[PDB]
Amino acid sequence: SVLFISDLHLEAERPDITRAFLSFLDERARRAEALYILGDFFEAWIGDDGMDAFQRSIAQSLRQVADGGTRIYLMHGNRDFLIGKAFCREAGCTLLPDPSVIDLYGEPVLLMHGDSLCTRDEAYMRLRRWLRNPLTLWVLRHLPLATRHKLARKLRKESRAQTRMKAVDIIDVTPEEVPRVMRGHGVRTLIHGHTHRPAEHPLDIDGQPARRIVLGDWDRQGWALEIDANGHRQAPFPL
Ligand SMILES: CCCCCCCCCCC[C@@H](O)CC(=O)N[C@H]1[C@@H](OP(=O)(O)O)O[C@H](CO)[C@@H](O)[C@@H]1OC(=O)C[C@H](O)CCCCCCCCCCC
Ligand SMILES: [Mn+2]
Ligand SMILES: [Mn+2]
Repeated sequence: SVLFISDLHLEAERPDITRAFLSFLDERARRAEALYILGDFFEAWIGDDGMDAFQRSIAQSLRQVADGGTRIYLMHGNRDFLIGKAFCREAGCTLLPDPSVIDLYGEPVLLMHGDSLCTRDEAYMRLRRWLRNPLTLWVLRHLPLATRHKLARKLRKESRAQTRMKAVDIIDVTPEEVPRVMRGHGVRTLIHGHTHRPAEHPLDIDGQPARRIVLGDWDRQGWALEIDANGHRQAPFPL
């Protein structure tokens, strides 16, 4: 089987989430063929050169699972799009670009964090375009570590303020973007996170049934989607 998780937002001051995650690694990821982490794995990331002791311990926990034979794939989210090759080397995982199409039991499956689908949120679309601009990435990595933390705190503050003011349909995926992006990648299945609204959505693409599976966030309970050749199930479990 294969496991999909996202939106853990791991941080030193949420040991309840960390403990649930490590137990999940021991009890389920170790026995899986592969684990996919579809963004927002950490609460924030300023660059691999800024990794703290907590984040290094998480890398070491992933590495134990990777060394056991489980293939681990990590995709950026909007909290942690600065994760790089040094982290993945320590963690024994493979960095997957957003978007990525994988082969899952013979089916092409599209994987994304999900925030790129939130095209009705023009303020966020503008921020994302700036944050991912190579010129922005260039100047950001020239900031001292402490100053990067400052700017990350400022982005979190403004995001918390602004997101509270937005309507639900502004922060969720744009409905018409789903068939558009899925058709472009030639898939009938899309798995993403970001929206913190775990669900499976059936839809039509060109007169054919398709599905969009949304992974749950870990603020109140853990979540995992498990797929094998015979079926799939996403279910929560207590922290
Ligand atoms: C190099 C290291 C330091 C710098 C890089 C650090 C990178 C890590 C920081 C992560 C911040 C991230 O939370 C911002 C973000 O993505 N917010 C959108 C997202 O909310 P999440 O809660 O993150 O899922 O998803 C929400 C739902 O889709 C969406 O609503 C949020 O987006 C916003 O709220 C954005 C606001 O609409 C616009 C904010 C503009 C802020 C500008 C601040 C600086 C201005 C200073 C000018 C003087
Ligand atoms: Mn998230
Ligand atoms: Mn997100």
